[PDB]
Amino acid sequence: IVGGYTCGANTVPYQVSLNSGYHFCGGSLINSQWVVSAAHCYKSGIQVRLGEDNINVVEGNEQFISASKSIVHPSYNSNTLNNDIMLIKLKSAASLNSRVASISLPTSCASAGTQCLISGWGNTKSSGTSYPDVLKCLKAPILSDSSCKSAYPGQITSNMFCAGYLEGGKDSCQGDSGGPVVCSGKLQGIVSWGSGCAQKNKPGVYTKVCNYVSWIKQTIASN
Ligand SMILES: [Ca+2]
Repeated sequence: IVGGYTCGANTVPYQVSLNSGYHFCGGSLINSQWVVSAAHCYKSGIQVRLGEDNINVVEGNEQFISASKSIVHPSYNSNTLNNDIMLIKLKSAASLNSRVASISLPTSCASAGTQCLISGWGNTKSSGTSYPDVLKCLKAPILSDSSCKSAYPGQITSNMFCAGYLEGGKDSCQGDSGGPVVCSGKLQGIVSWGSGCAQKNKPGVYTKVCNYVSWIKQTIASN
């Protein structure tokens, strides 16, 4: 997250870190057994880390649970990043508490202008490189589909939306991928892609979760 703020420990209780020896992507806890992330974050050997603030220090609220199964969306295209969503099942159920909590799925799509909270452990610089240990947060609005399409000609599908600031300076970034965009208490987006990070006229692009609720629910119900 570039241009954001330190969230505070366990203030984003649905945020998870995906770990394969090292943090590599975010995700969102949606029930005791299941995490939502980006399909481009797929790899084997995932350990889901819940209850994290500093990802390099054991602070006392963590739950580390190996994944048993990951399910990339049936129509994910890694070239275009269309349908950039996956589900990860935990080998054992998380113990839910005030610091480790699911986030609700939406019931309708969000609208341009809605404020959302974007979070992660990704790069905090737009030119350089600095990775934080504690979780970072950014409040940002959803942008109109027309401004999103104009910013990225030929690239924005109906399964994507833009959020952020056309002026630059405030965005998600590498290492935030897979993490949440939450608006009014609902998971509306997944950190997906962008041109660099925090660049003028290049807002962040996010997977449009509302399009996937049926698939998420039916997948959980039979897995
Ligand atoms: Ca920790």
